[PDB]
Amino acid sequence: NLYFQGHMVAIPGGTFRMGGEDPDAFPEDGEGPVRTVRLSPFLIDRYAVSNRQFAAFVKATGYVTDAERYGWSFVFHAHVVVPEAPWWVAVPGAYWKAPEGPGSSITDRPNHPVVHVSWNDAVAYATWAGKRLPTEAEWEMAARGGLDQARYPWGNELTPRGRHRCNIWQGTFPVHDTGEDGYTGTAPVNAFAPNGYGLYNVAGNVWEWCADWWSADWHATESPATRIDPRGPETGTARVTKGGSFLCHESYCNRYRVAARTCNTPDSSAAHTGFRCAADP
Ligand SMILES: [Ca+2]
Ligand SMILES: [Ca+2]
Repeated sequence: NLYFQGHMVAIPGGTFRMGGEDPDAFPEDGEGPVRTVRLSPFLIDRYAVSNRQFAAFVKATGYVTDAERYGWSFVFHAHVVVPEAPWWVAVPGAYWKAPEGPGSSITDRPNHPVVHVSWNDAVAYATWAGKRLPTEAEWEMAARGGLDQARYPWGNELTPRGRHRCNIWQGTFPVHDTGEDGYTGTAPVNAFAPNGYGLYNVAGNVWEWCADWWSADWHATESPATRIDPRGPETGTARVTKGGSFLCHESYCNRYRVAARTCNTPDSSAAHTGFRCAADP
């Protein structure tokens, strides 16, 4: 049975339907096919890793993030470019402690998700914590919270009863975020309601690094490797991220549905991407 341990939830072994058939999904994202996947029991963080947690890691180890080694990271234009996504600016000195670059800080965001962390940085933290990154299937089973093929962690309605359940964009992207959900940037890792397994902000807030190499179609075939504790392709060039972010909106990406997925190279980082850890029982 489901139980809690520290700030993690112990998800029992089980079977669920992964993926989606949203009619507007981008073919290259490989959200389909919908497929039945059986997982062994695992533990997963109920919260994405926070600024204060990452700061404790850096204080204990002296870890220097990829964004600090490169000297820049990606910041959203409005908080002071990639041709296909011109709202993303490469900002020298943007990093986890200064998420909008020079002049910014995290003093007023101690319990927000840490951002500007690459996949390498996430793995470094997880390893120091005695943990690991979730597989994409573990992430999605946990984020679905026991519901079968719902659009979002809590069901099919984005705002049940008109109440916000996650931190995404409202308004007109990218020129005006109305902040109707309470936040025009990240929110605390423990904001909004939990899902059915106790996880917070699986949808929205920040994209979350997973263990798997990205593919659009490795998982399309039916086989034990793709359906029983699937770990993704053996190689790749980008790692999977899940969940969507405070910037996501139906008018451009529509990537805050639980089946959604994207990827980034493992040394890359951005103001809307963090991670949560997992562990084996
Ligand atoms: Ca928001
Ligand atoms: Ca998320």
